[PDB]
Amino acid sequence: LGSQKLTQLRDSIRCVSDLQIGGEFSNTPDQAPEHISKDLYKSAFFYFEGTFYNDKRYPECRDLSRTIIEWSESHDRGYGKFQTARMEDFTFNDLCIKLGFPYLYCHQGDCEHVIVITDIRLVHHDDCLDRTLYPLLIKKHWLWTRKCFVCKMYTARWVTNNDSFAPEDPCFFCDVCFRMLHYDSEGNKLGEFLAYPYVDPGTFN
DNA sequence: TGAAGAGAAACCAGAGTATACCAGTTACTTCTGTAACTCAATTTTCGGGTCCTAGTACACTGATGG
Ligand SMILES: [Zn+2]
Ligand SMILES: [Zn+2]
Repeated sequence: LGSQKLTQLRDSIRCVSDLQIGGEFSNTPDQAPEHISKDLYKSAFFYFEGTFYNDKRYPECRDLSRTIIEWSESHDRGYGKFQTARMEDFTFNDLCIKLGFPYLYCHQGDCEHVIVITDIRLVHHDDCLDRTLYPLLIKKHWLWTRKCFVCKMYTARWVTNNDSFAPEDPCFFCDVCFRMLHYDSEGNKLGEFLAYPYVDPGTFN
């Protein structure tokens, strides 16, 4: 919605990089899940025609654009004259952009999404008229879902690297086939591996 | 009065002789690099598409059988 703050769209973009759980759970897979990456790395920024609207709303937020502006303040790199902003003092109605031109939305460190303002139109009477739901999803992609590599009946909850049982190197397992292949009777890892929790992108996105 | 050689008119291979190639080398040039601006021609390379054939997921259908 025009005249609707930025960070009203940043908080709406469903990306699975917000739901990834950190750390490795090989020794014991019953650990209290570390906070999803939505909570740990709260920083993000839009880039709209030479101005990094940074999400400095929270204290855990740090300037992701500082890296780029420093990297460009060095040796000339094509780019030049980068700006900054705060993304809570801005609405889409205050923004000076091109249509159909790719801009940036970086979040979770370097999960980059290419933003394209396809068109701008005055609101009609036959579309949604609310605001409580308006940065709303017109279309999404319906990605594929990874499955457990042992039995192809359930989706992958775990991804293991350097597994001394897996044929493939990154091997995805459901919970059942993971518990059954790597753990003797009480949680002592059998063999060697690095198991991480796997958020299926084709499910939470 | 034959004998042991004397003379005579044929072939026959071979040793110089005659060619017959077949290399063996002296000058005498161009062609490098660097520099520069010019302009057009040509190549390279380089990130990304592009089309195509072949599976793949996934919700639904359509029986099927116990
Ligand atoms: Zn993302
Ligand atoms: Zn499984």
